[PDB]
Amino acid sequence: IFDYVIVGGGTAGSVLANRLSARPENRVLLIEAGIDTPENNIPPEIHDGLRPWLPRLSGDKFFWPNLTIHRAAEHPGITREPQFYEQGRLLGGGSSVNMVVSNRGLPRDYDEWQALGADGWDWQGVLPYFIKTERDADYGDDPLHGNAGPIPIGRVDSRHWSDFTVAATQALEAAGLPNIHDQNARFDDGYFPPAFTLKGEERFSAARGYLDASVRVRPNLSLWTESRVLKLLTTGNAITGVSVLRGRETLQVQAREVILTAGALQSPAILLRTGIGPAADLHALGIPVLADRPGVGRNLWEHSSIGVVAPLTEQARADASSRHQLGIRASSGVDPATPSDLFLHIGADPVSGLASAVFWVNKPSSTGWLKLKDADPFSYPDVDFNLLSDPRDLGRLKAGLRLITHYFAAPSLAKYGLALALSRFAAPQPGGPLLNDLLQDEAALERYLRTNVGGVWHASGTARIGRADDSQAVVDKAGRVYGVTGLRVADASIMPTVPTANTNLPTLMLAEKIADAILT
Ligand SMILES: Cc1cc2nc3c(=O)[nH]c(=O)nc-3n(C[C@H](O)[C@H](O)[C@H](O)COP(=O)(O)OP(=O)(O)OC[C@H]3O[C@@H](n4cnc5c(N)ncnc54)[C@H](O)[C@@H]3O)c2cc1C
Repeated sequence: IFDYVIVGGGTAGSVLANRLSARPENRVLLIEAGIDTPENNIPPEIHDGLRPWLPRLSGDKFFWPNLTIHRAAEHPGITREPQFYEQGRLLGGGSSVNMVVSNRGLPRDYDEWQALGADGWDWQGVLPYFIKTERDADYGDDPLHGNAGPIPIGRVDSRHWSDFTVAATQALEAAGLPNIHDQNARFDDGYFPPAFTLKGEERFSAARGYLDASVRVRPNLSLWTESRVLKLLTTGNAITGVSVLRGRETLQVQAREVILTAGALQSPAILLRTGIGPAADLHALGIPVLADRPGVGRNLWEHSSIGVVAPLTEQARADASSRHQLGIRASSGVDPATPSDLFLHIGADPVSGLASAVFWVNKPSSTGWLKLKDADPFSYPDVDFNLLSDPRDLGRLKAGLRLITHYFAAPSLAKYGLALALSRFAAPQPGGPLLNDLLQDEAALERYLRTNVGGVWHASGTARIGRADDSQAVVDKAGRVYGVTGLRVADASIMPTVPTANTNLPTLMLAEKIADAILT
């Protein structure tokens, strides 16, 4: 009988398995559905940190196969297609297959968490957990940084920037933007070398960080790889264990405490199947109701993304002569409440022959939801990110595009004479209209955006921390699921809102914090 069964050996699951098992009396099982990634035998596609997009070139190999989602809000005169949503399926989860960038967001993100009912999750309260996770190679001795944590964070030196990146930076300075240097302790608009997590040229997932060999030899830690949890075992309103599929064999495992860390799309599907969710939905699926919690699978957040590409002209290609070089935090101007609501990257890829300015709404207004299609443990949920449902997000994307127009008009970048066209975010390519033309035609620009808006794999919020009297809350400040015993959620599902950040570093932090709450 395990004290803790942790379901999902991803970003959050890895931290929890490590921190909980640090006390020897704690018998802890970490169950991960995908392949193990032993530090001495990491798949070479995974292991290459300089080319972190490589896993997404192995098709399904490292993801949840055929996990499809709806992206944009349904809207008259557009037929939406389902879209494959990458989610890691292996030890380290998203941290094993992501683009290696590691940023925290803005104080205001977390102060809003507390304001929305997550007591002690304000900036003051999360910051120790950001410090504890990291070893910042550049600023680690400075006050808002850690120097001892398991996860390294570093940035390229600005002096190593390509002539192309420099030119972009001169363009941004011309618009009045500073180099803020450290996006993780400086929180106003400007540009910077992005903080990323690598070890030399190698990926450094949370499995490398939290589940190294010494941790693995702990007699009180069990690690089940290629093992899929199918159902939560209950008695009364108490979670009591898990049924797990290994080979063809299903096992029951008893547990004092189940902690779900199965990712923001699969953690709430597991709750819903257990009978924890909106009652009428569950009734509709013949699922007996443990707890009527209507926030389970609501409040699904993401960042809403788009691309601009241009063929590289000779000057630009010469100047563009792998690591994350440049990031831009900017304000759309669409809502006073949401400075720094846009993130942008400007760079060039001589390989595809494209210069790119890709960007997303980092502080969005739109949210969607996910539900079960049926009771089958094998089904994915029905997911609808509902992007651009709130018109402010459409406003933000248009603002971003104008900013790009403005920056590329600056002498430093206009000299290249790039003809910029719209593109999908995730695999940027030709085929979209010219930027200058679309910005001249508003309805056509609205239709394009609604049609081609993407995500940035920052799914979150589906089992939100909320106040103990909030009918729409799912978990309390320590991740305990309201209405049942024996169950916690401790992944990106619990974020009351997505931060102004890529979600990995915030997921590490929240797992450290939740581990602390448990150990305290
Ligand atoms: C392609 C991609 C690129 C990204 N780029 C970045 C980036 O550059 N920077 C950044 O900060 N964030 C980025 N993200 C997001 C970030 O990596 C995720 O938000 C983060 O990994 C979420 O962590 P988690 O623990 O919630 O989920 P995950 O790390 O996804 O972990 C969930 C784990 O649960 C396992 N699991 C699921 N269901 C079951 C089950 N029934 N049984 C057993 N195991 C199960 C999965 O196999 C997985 O290992 C990216 C994500 C993707 C997909």
